[PDB]
Amino acid sequence: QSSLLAEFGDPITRVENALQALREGRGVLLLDDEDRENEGDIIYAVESLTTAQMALMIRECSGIVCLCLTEAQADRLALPPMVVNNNSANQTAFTVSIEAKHGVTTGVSAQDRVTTIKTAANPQAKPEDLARPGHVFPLRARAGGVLARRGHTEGTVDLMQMAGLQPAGVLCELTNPDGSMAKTPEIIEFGKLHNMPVLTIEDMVQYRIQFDLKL
Amino acid sequence: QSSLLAEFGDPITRVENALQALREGRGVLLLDDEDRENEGDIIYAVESLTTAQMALMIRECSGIVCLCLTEAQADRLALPPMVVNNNSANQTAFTVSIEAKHGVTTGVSAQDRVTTIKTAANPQAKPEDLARPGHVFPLRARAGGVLARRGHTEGTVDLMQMAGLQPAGVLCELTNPDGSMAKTPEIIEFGKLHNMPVLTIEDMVQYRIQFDLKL
Ligand SMILES: O=C[C@H](O)[C@H](O)[C@H](O)COP(=O)(O)O
Ligand SMILES: O=C[C@H](O)[C@H](O)[C@H](O)COP(=O)(O)O
Ligand SMILES: [Mn+2]
Ligand SMILES: [Mn+2]
Repeated sequence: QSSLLAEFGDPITRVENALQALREGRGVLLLDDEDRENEGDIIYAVESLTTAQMALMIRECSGIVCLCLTEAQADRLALPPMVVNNNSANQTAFTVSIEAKHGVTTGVSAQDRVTTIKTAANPQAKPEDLARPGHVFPLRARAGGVLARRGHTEGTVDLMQMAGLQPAGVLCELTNPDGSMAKTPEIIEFGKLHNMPVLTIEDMVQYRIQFDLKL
Repeated sequence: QSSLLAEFGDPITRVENALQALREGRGVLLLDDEDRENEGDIIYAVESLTTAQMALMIRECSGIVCLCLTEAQADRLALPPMVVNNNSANQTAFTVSIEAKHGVTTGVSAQDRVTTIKTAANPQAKPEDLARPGHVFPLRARAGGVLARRGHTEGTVDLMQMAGLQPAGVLCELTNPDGSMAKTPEIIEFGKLHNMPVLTIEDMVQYRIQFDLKL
């Protein structure tokens, strides 16, 4: 995999290019550990999220689009874990699903999802702004980010913080047309086609440690 | 809309053609009331569900694929509503999300979703067969079906019962490439292209009433 990602640059470059894409309002592709999910997620910053970016995720990914939030923001929204005794294989920190209370119809159109996501990520948001259940799936990122938990959830929020953006992002798993999940060759090819930088959680952990970067 | 669906036949024909497609292992497209969601869902029977059918749903629909279950089956799986005080606009009966405990990896590939759905729909299933949370979204159909509640959830289960199939089906909302939801002209066109019959919940209610059909 190492050599596959070489063309995107050394790990530090890979991280710096992803941060700059995010600052520019573009998306990135994040791979977790080969020994974990070995999946690539499209990641976008909520701040600059557009309907066309949401539509791309829905067309090209699993369609189960997740909103990665700080613990603080999730608590502000009064979003408890979806299940108390999470026995999923990674303990993915799904809250109950959400829908904007206002400004949406059925909730599932690209525009409606963006409306819900922006409503939820608003630092001035209140619980009553969101109906439950709905068609956006919030995830609670662990305090400490990828240095505490090597999930895409933490990678997403960490990327936003490292980039100086509002600490909220969306993710969704890149899927091949035939329904199988994209593996690294397909992710790199998709990244070239859509001018999206590629990086790994390992890249982020290396980077954060070496630049004594608490967030 | 009336006249749009004329080419698929009168309401009774529309229902009988959908039932026969399902018996053949093919999918159908179901529209709810114009005054409700005004959306079309791809519906497949769980009995004959294939990975390629799941992949089609993911590519062409919202990707939030739902497993419509009887109340009895949902209780057998120990699936409580995702939220106790559901304040979503239709009261969609989302349970907590599920993942097959065995035979899957990350859960989101077309194959993994089918594995989870078949595990859940198995009449001999037990709660321990499913991790929670996951990437399949079960819905509880109301007793009485579309004669008690005019949702796609009830339409799906009612279609399976009326067709003589195991009373479980999957649904997902047809989405246009640009992210907006398909409306009836696009649904009819998609149905022609994929040789899928189209019908409405109104068609089903008419049909059930006229053929004093309890299920
Ligand atoms: O629906 C979200 C899926 O669980 C993905 O695995 C998502 O990337 C978040 O999972 P994690 O933070 O554990 O990598
Ligand atoms: O995720 C599922 C969506 O809520 C759809 O609306 C689905 O078709 C089920 O909703 P209902 O039974 O209320 O039509
Ligand atoms: Mn992941
Ligand atoms: Mn519906």
